[PDB]
Amino acid sequence: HWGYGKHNGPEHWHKDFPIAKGERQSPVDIDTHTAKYDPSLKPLSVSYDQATSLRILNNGHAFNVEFDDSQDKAVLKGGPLDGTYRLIQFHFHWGSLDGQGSEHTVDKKKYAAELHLVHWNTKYGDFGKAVQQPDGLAVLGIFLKVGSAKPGLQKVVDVLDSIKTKGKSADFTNFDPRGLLPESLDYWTYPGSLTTPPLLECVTWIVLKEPISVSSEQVLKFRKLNFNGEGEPEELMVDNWRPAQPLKNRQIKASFK
Ligand SMILES: NS(=O)(=O)[C@@H]1O[C@H](CO)[C@H](O)[C@H](O)[C@H]1O
Ligand SMILES: [Zn+2]
Repeated sequence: HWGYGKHNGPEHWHKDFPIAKGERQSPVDIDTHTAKYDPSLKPLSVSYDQATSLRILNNGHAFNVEFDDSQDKAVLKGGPLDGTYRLIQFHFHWGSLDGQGSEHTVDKKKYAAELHLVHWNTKYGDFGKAVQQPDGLAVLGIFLKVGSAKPGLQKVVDVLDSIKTKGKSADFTNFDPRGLLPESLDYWTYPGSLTTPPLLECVTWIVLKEPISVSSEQVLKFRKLNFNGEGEPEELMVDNWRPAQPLKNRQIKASFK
């Protein structure tokens, strides 16, 4: 099926998912000199105090840390968002080298990796219904650069050995996502889509200006994961990022000057 290889990568997705060449695809390059400061934007509210993590799974494309989204425990509000969005999972996109890995770029600059915290609009009842709506999801994107270690990320790094291959999952309770956030919540925002098939155009992207730092050792452990399932030939899980797409008829707004 779809993947990130030469024969099933991003360049091939449009054949099975024509929306890949749609009007509001992601990711995009954020040209800081074209983004418009919007003083009308409300303060961004990240309420992850009651976040309830459940499990970590290797899905063959990346690994997802899933949360219990049966109640308004961990939510995202404010900013360009109207209503309440519940956190359902987070995952990363990374490269084979430190100079690549992020999906969004800033003035064409690529970061080593990108964290995506996925939330769905509660007004729609469930995730499945939400992805069918133009304002169904809100994804918080955080860039990762190689430098000092990120304490809040080490817990995730410590369990990767237990989910090396596709299909593997491990218990991952009591994890605090607040430990993955940078100091500043300044951001850019624009209407976009999921960056992996089905590429649905249901996402309000909120990309933070300030990247978080992770150690070389931490990123290396991400690169030890496998795209393949147990027993199959090894294919290192690296470069699971989609390149920037045309901005077309869209404007990127900034929460800061
Ligand atoms: N990369 S992405 O747009 O957040 C994409 O979203 C999908 C729907 O939530 C799934 O979570 C994919 O795992 C994720 O990569
Ligand atoms: Zn993602």
